[PDB]
Amino acid sequence: AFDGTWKVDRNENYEKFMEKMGINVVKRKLGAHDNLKLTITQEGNKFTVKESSNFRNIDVVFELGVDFAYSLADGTELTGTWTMEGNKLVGKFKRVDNGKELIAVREISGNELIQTYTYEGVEAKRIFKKE
Repeated sequence: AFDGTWKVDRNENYEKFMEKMGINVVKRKLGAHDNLKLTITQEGNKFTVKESSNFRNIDVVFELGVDFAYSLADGTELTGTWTMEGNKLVGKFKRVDNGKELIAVREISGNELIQTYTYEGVEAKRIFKKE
């Protein structure tokens, strides 16, 4: 299901998303090779997602359907929720600075975890492999 440790394997259109977000060229190259690892654990409707990357190591804790504050690695602050829609995790955020929507979807495909973002008409994915 979502339980376990996932390590990023490949990206699709990620540098275009970062560019749209306002991230500079150098930082985009760093971001695309961030060695991101996610450790996901659940306790009821609450999730703990431990993010470990070249940039930071932080624990992200949220209750499904309850709004919370989250910052992207780059420093952009967001607010919104995660909900379970069928078997996918759907995140509906807003940037605190500009009020624009950022949608994140996390869904299992075979044995991979595909995270899809959407922001201002651009879509990017980061696909993880289990273990």
